[PDB]
Amino acid sequence: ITKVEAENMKIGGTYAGKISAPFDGVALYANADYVSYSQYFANSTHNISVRGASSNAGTAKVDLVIGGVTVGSFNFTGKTPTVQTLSNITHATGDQEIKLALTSDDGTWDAYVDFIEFSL
Ligand SMILES: [Ca+2]
Ligand SMILES: [Mg+2]
Repeated sequence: ITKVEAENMKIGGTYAGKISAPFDGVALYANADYVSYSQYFANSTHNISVRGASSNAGTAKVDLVIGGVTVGSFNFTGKTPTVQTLSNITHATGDQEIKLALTSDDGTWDAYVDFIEFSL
């Protein structure tokens, strides 16, 4: 299992920044916010989990982008952190950018991101 902490990734956008609550991680608030890093892959398919939370009782949605492809979105509804999963995602091998960003600007609340975990 490969786990990467959001707070150790590149943080970009107008608003995004490291957080300590509701965990050590990064918050994403508006469309151009992101976290990213480069991951080497030997295999073309993984299960991907992210621990995250919403800023509010309602929904925050986070796109997962691998090598520029939006492969799916994690739904974090409510203030309590959960682990959300995208299973059996195929992608390119070798060095690939991994990026997390809000799915919308106005459609959803803000996302808190703790870590990402890849597994086979
Ligand atoms: Ca973390
Ligand atoms: Mg927002």
